[PDB]
Amino acid sequence: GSASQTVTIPCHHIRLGDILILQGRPCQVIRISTSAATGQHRYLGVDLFTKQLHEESSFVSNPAPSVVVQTMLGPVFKQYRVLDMQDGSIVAMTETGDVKQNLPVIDQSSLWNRLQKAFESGRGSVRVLVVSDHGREMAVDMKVVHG
Amino acid sequence: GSASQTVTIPCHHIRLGDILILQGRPCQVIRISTSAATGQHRYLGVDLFTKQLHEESSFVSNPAPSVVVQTMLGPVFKQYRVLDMQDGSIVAMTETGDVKQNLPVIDQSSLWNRLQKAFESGRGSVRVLVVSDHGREMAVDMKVVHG
Repeated sequence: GSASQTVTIPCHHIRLGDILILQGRPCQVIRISTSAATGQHRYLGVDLFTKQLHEESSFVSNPAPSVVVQTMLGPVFKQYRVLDMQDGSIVAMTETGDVKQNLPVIDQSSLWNRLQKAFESGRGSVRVLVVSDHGREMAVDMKVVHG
Repeated sequence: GSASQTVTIPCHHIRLGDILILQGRPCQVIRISTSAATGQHRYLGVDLFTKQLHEESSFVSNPAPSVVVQTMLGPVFKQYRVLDMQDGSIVAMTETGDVKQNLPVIDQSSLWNRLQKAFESGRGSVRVLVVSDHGREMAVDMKVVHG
């Protein structure tokens, strides 16, 4: 794994708790403040893998006249099926049938417990949302597909 | 004025109060719910110009494998300078020097009052954020530029 795919988010749609790419790292935002000198917004986040703190200021662009936008980068989440769960890791499958045997689950907002209860009442409708960071994947949220 | 420029917003970055394009109309979101049959998110908003209610469901796309994204459209805000204020309308100027003599200000969260107090303590640093809808422009927020 080299880099990863990113989406561009306008700063007015970013709130505490969102997941941003802060200096190449997937992070959960815990502070938002504003530079008095430049007006850029400044984002303090926790690294999802290493749990270290990082900060990054926003990018200001002038695409059209009278159009000023500030943006940050967000990660593209992948969506895997859950084939099972064994001691803090899961067996997942991608949309093309590629099996991942020991995919880890982050410890955040008791995701393991919500995932387990959803798995035991509807295996086929549960999905994990997965973040990639330089070859390493981790499940960071869950989702139940209706059909 | 024909259409307008739009940005694409991921549904996980949309919260109550955001401004979305709901069925071609600039709207303030007041409900978010989820379709049980499809899993699309459903957005109920108030028309910023006519104050009528509109609803629209999200667009589900499958760009890459294991990548599912839901999006809505947001308006691109323009940024005008304030040359003055006279009875509920302002004289604004665009970044290229085009003057707009009777630009209206929306009545929302007492924007006129915050704008007036900022104008009388720093005319040159105040900006209005402007929404366009089929030729009609309106100021919907304010901003103070540091430099």
